[PDB]
Amino acid sequence: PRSEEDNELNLPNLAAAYSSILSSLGENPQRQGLLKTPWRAASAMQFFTKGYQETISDVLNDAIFDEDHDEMVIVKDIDMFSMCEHHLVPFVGKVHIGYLPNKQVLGLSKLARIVEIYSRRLQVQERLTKQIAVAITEALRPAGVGVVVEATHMCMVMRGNSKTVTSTMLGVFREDPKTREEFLTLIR
Amino acid sequence: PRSEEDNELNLPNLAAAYSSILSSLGENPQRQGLLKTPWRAASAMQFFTKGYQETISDVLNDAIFDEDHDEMVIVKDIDMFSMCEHHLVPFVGKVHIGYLPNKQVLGLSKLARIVEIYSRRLQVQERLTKQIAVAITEALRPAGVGVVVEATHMCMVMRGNSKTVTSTMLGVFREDPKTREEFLTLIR
Amino acid sequence: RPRSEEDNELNLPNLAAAYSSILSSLGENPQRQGLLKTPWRAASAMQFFTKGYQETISDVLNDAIFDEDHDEMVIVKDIDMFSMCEHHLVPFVGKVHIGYLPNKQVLGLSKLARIVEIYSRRLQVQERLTKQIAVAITEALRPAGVGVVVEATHMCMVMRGNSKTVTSTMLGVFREDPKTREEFLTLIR
Amino acid sequence: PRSEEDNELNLPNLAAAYSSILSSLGENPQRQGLLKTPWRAASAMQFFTKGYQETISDVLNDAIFDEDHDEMVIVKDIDMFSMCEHHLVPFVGKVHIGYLPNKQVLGLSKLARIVEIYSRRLQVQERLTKQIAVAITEALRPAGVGVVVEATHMCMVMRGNSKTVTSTMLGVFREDPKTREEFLTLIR
Amino acid sequence: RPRSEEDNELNLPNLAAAYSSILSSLGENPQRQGLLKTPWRAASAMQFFTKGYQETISDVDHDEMVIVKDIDMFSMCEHHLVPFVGKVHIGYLPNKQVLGLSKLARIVEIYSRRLQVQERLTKQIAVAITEALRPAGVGVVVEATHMCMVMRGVSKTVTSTMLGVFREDPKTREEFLTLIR
Amino acid sequence: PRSEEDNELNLPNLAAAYSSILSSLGENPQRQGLLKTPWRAASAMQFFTKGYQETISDVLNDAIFDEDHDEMVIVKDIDMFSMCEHHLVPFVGKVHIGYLPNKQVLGLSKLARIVEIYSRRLQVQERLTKQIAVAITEALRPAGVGVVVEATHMCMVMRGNSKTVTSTMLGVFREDPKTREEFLTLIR
Amino acid sequence: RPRSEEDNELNLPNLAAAYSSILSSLGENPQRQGLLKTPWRAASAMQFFTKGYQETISDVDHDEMVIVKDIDMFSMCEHHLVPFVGKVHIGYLPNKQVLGLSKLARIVEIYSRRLQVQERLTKQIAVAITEALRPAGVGVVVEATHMCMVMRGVSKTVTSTMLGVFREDPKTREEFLTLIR
Amino acid sequence: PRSEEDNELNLPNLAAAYSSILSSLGENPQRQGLLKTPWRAASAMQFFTKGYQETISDVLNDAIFDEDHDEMVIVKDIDMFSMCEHHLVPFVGKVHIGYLPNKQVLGLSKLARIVEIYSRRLQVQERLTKQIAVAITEALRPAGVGVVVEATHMCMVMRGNSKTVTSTMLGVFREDPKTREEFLTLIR
Amino acid sequence: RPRSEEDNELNLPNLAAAYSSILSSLGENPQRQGLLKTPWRAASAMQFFTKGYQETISDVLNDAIFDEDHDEMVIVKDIDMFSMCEHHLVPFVGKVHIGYLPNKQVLGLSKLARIVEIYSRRLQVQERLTKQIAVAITEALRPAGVGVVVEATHMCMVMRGNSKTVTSTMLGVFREDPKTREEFLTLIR
Amino acid sequence: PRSEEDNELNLPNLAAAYSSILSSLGENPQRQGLLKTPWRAASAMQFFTKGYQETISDVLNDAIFDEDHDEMVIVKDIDMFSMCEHHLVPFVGKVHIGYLPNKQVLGLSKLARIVEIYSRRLQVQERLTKQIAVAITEALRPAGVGVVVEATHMCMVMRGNSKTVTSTMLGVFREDPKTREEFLTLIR
Ligand SMILES: [Zn+2]
Ligand SMILES: [Zn+2]
Ligand SMILES: [Zn+2]
Ligand SMILES: [Zn+2]
Ligand SMILES: [Zn+2]
Ligand SMILES: [Zn+2]
Ligand SMILES: [Zn+2]
Ligand SMILES: [Zn+2]
Ligand SMILES: [Zn+2]
Ligand SMILES: [Zn+2]
Repeated sequence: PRSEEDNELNLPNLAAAYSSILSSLGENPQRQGLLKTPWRAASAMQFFTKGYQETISDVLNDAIFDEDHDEMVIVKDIDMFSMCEHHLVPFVGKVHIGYLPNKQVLGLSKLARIVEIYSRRLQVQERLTKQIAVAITEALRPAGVGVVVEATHMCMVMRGNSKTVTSTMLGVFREDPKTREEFLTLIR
Repeated sequence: PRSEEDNELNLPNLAAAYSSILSSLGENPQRQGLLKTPWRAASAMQFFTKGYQETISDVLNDAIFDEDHDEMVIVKDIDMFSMCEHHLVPFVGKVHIGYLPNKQVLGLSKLARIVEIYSRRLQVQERLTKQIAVAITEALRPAGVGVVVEATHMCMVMRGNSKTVTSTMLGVFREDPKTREEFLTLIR
Repeated sequence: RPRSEEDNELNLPNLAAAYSSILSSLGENPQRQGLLKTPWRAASAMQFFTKGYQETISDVLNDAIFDEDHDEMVIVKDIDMFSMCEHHLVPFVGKVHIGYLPNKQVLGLSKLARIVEIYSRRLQVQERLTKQIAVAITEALRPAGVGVVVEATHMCMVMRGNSKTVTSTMLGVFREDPKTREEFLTLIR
Repeated sequence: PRSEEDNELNLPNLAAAYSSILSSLGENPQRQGLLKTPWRAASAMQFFTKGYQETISDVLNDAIFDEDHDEMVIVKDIDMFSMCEHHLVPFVGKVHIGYLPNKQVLGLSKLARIVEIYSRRLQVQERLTKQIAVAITEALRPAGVGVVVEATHMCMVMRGNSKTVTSTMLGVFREDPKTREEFLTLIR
Repeated sequence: RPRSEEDNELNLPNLAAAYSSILSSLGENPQRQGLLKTPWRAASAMQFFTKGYQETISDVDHDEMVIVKDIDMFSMCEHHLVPFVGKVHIGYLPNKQVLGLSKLARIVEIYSRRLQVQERLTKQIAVAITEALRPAGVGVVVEATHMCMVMRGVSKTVTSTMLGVFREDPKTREEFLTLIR
Repeated sequence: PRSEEDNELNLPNLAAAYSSILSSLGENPQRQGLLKTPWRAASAMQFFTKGYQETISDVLNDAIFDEDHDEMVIVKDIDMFSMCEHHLVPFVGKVHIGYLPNKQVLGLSKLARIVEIYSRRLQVQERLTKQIAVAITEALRPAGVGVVVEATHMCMVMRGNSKTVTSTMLGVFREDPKTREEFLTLIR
Repeated sequence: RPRSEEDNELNLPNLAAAYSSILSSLGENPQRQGLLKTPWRAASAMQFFTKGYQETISDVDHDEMVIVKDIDMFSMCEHHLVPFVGKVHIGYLPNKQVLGLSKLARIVEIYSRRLQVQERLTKQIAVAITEALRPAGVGVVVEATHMCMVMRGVSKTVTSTMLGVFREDPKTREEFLTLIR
Repeated sequence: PRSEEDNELNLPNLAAAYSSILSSLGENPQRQGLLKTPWRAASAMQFFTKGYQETISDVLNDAIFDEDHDEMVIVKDIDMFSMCEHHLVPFVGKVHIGYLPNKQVLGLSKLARIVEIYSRRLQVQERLTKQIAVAITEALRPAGVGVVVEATHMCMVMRGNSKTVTSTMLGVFREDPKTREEFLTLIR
Repeated sequence: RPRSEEDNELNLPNLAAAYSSILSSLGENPQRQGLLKTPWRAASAMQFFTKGYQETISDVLNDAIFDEDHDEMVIVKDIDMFSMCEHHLVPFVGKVHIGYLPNKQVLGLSKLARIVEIYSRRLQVQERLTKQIAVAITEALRPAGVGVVVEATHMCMVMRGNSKTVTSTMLGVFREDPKTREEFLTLIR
Repeated sequence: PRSEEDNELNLPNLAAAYSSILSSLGENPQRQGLLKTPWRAASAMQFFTKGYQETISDVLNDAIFDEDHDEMVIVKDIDMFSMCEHHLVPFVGKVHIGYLPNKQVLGLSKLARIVEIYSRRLQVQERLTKQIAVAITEALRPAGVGVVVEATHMCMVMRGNSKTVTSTMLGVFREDPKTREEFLTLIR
């Protein structure tokens, strides 16, 4: 994964590229709000991709056991902020996670941490959705997991708004349609 | 102003800077969705700053005369999409324009064209608001003009949403408070 | 003279002929199933959208009911309005909010709606339609004041990529007394 | 397809017909507001039918490939503006697209260009709905596609608002009712 | 004298006879199942809609503004005999005399259940409260949907009567109009 | 059907009956506000029952189109204004029509004319709902048709508000419950 | 036999006497201005809230599902004598017999204006409709806010009675529950 | 004030009166649902009037803070549940309190206890509003205080819904209209 | 044994002592005006937030009203719930939706609310609070089935940067019959 | 200010006190769910009061300069999460900031950092409101500043929701009532 040493070393390279963009756009990088912009844009881009620094394995250290709880757990409206890999323009929305545990439940804070690791990268919504559902499956080994991501893509909102919904259903969520209906009803 | 010849000439320079950013972020620019990204991001950035190509003077050729109309004209909820100059991150919202004419009214399409010229640039919301109000004042010479811009800045929404409202009041809109009250009530 | 049904009957084939020419000039086949009756359908639709030319404001004015001892503000809000943009021939639809302070003369609700219909069903500019409604009421009732607010969505710019246009005409006490104007704008919300 | 040479050549024909329409309606085409109307209404009509200039095959040449993703992708609330072919009066609304890919996904911007090519023509809502569904099927070869179009027809809004809903279901969207239920729930 | 139950009994066959004539004049068959009891049902409905004629208003340091908003109102248009329904918002500044909430609602019912003009219904309620309490001021706002124009293709008519301090002090009027929202 | 000759001949009869009603209610028909009421009420009642003048048979010509579409078409929120046949008091609301065509479609304006023909009469909501559904079935011969009418009855709103919903399901709408579920979901 | 106006006249002083005792037992002064007429006013209000006892239900190819939703309901909790207000949604599939809208509302009024349990009020209305029309099925849904627990710090209690085809056919029940939304 | 000893002693008296009410209404007090009702109603009525047990004077200690703030403090949407003194029927709603302090502030919990003391009694909304405003004035000696109570009276909602708004303005709230406007705007 | 008022009186100074230590460990001055009574105020607030320990589910169960001939679903939705996160000692507030199909035994509305209060006023995990409410109702009424849905906002993650947590326990016919479960989830909306 | 060395040193003290609180409340600190709670509640409390670690002077070193802009800037709906200093229970809401600059504007991210430094401390809403207003005044030296804070206090939400509104007006916001009216209208 990416490190703080890498970030320190690559910051002047990113600032050099951002200053070249300011020049190529027909702007004077030696003006009022454009003086510190090569560095500010570089630091913003490093923050938007800080998920590369994290590994899902080290975060996973919280699979708390449940006593006789064979019931569906849902965490809806988790704020998600990601970067489109095709155009390098943000896409912002919400993630709705649902699962049927098998003696192990994940902490609420840790569920939102999985969303953060994957969303803070150059992404495609379809991949971010599957990554979140696969991490949960591998962390808890549940009966099933359902992930629904609804986001507004700026790369087409700035072009002339429409929401993109992607859903990954695994285990009992994809096989039992009565379980899937319950999940989709409860996330409303 | 910027030209299509300039855009053709600077596109490979922008693509060279975007590919360097992909490399500096810890990504392989020779992969699936990252192959055409240096060019796609460069073309998106040229589109987001296409207002530099336009001049407010050539657009201004539509000051249609009015017969005995000394009444307030408002065009509210004009979609506005701009780029923050400090971080190079979008900021998206609406512009509400209002004016009291002096024998000359501007076409609705031309009012939204003023918003487009100024918004499609590296901006500060405060400047974009004043630029829109000054262009209208210089185009129509009215009794007064009021511009209210409400936008969501991604450079702070991606950091953890809050709307930023900036308002420029000129002429009778800044002097007569009864006129200003009417405008702010009608834009709701 | 206003437009008549005899004029409409006589000009319908001329409008259909022009619409058939438009279909061809746009690169369409006017002989295809869906376009066969279109020159006539578009012509009849355009005649309906401009039927306000057939009406006269003076002849609609016939019953100004004498509700004397009424020195209080009357408002008719959310009157549906459908008009045609005179610059591009594209619709613009919205609502008209009318308000007035009578001078021992009130106008019937149906007659206020007929004023909106006469002026809106024409090739218009929102600013003119607003003033025309306001002036018609002033001339019909001779009130203390009248306020007209028109909020409409112009398709000629919504089809180009979405913004309400608000125009307001204040006459008499509505124009002069700001406390009267504040009451009107609050009540139309 | 229609070209810019065709548009330049047919503009005076359209302006001549529009001038005739102003006269046939009982208007004075020499009055201030109507002077440039034959040309303005001609250029507006050319813009409303600019989809004739575009070809679907040339636009559909950029389909992204994603493996192990047999999950439903939805793009809802896509703004749509079309022309009624029976009366030449607009009909505006939203398009909701949904599909189950077969190792091939379409870019969000390209989905919006399919809606634009077909909607910017003299249409019937039923045809526009099928055209979009077919364009997606041809571009991706997916398991199934669903298109729902909700529009307000100015023909029966200017006559005294009622929404018209048309839906085209293809492949697994048509056959599996559990897939169709999920799509219709998610577009709400 | 106000209308009585003796008059309602005596005039019911007259109203039923007129409604029988209306069904025929409209091109309907008054002998069909759904129209058989209609001359009597319409007559009794019209008597109920105008039952306010039977009633008489004469029968029906804590000085702070009192407001009773969203009082349901159902009246009949006197020009076309078509209903108009809405809400009444009443406000007043007392002078050591307040009115019961049920009695304020009875004033609205007495005047609304008659052949009306919205402007008159608004003034009649404001005058009744002024005469009952002798307050510093009273404000009445009526917002109604007239079916005689909604059935013709079109939403709300607002009429307001301001008396006393409500009419004179604009700061009092602003407070009232803000609070009824 | 009723004619304009009949309306001219019966207007004084209706005015005579309305004048008698004013007297029977204890009003003075000579007062300013009631003088023209016998004629105004008579003309209003003739307008509310103008559907008697129209014939359903004279509406099918130059209305039925040919689609080649087996997909569901819905026209929701059609404003409906009718008169209660029991008390002669209005009942106003919305009609939602849906159908699965069989190589025959119906123009949107003609669907609205079916609602107007039947609603502008002395009605019972149950009958108005069935009459619309039968008219569409006879005009198009479709796979199925569904009609839902939701109206507020003034004859009980004036007595102390409550919406009445009546639904007629024919063909595949009546038999296939999965089709009926889709229709009822889409009209929301 | 049902309650009569003779019983309302005879029992009013008994109820007023009991309400006089309640004011004193609560620690109030029944002679203060606001409480003077309260023993009689509370007694008459309680008689009105239970006026359904006076009424008797026995007195009060177009076979498609008919629904009357959002019928206003105002009842009294029989456990604590505290009101509970809400809405009744009625639905039925007729068998060549339909009921007038006003008569459906009168069924709700007869049973709601009594000392009730929501579960019973729901079943009584469903049974009355079944006995009046003999339909294919009937569905009654009552959603009410109980003041006896809202005044204690807490929003809606939903009770549903499904009879005939509404109980048996789940596709019919789904349609009804969808349409009442 | 009323005590727990008084409540214990008067509970059988209230139960006796409630049993008499059940009989006077034509009910059988021996039926299952009514058996414990004389005691349940008695305990409910004692709870609804528990404000008699409290004293306003015993609430000011360990409650008044010292701020050095001359800015307006507002506590809106305080749930209020009271009993009509004319009919013994509840009236429920919200209290909105506002004040301009004079070097003396009041704890949020103690403001809510003032509302509870006065509301839990046989009341008239006008009195409850003034009693709260006077209690705050006497506790803090502020520049001004404003109390707005909006409640639904069941004694008229059960008769056929309508909100009653009462407002008491004291000090600068009564005198300065610009202060009163700010308060009424902020409580919305 | 459950917690008592004698226990609360005895442990209040111990809780106040611990809270005073927390103020110091956080870098605050416990002698400043606003913090003087805080060790006692926080201690009393924490005792109130955990007052459910003082209650017993068996003793609250005393009136299972015999509403026989009721083979229909009873729902009590939007019951306000306020609880304490056992992991971080931070509140989590929301609503509880309860539903059940009785077997000639119904529970009073007030008693259903008392079950929610007993379990919620403790150091909890939403999953446990949901199952505890469900099991208490099953044991009190022996019904055909019971459904409990709890939707709450956890401050321990809203204060960290905003998401509702929904937990549902389905027992008996609610768990087995999917048509019953669909009806319950539709009616709680 | 507080440091990371202080946090490391005081964590076992806080954990020891939290372990004592679990015992004093009648809980078994050895049960699964409570085992790591002394440390988790200690770290949560340290996060809720991390504003003590920050200094306002070090953050306020980046104020942008804009000339000829004497127009009002507003940042509304800034999420705020604070701790009640009387009971140590959270209070969450929104901050609405407004100001009239004097050739000096503050970055949107820096306005949000002022809210964070002061809100992440044991507070009283009245103080937090004044602190933010003062921090802006000191950083920009503007014509005037307005701060409105709306929060829900868990002290009186867990006890039986009412919002608390506090407003601090400085400079022209305090003196000119027409400026104050505009600000309060725009934050709605
Ligand atoms: Zn993109
Ligand atoms: Zn920025
Ligand atoms: Zn135009
Ligand atoms: Zn058409
Ligand atoms: Zn009328
Ligand atoms: Zn009727
Ligand atoms: Zn009760
Ligand atoms: Zn009362
Ligand atoms: Zn936690
Ligand atoms: Zn507190």
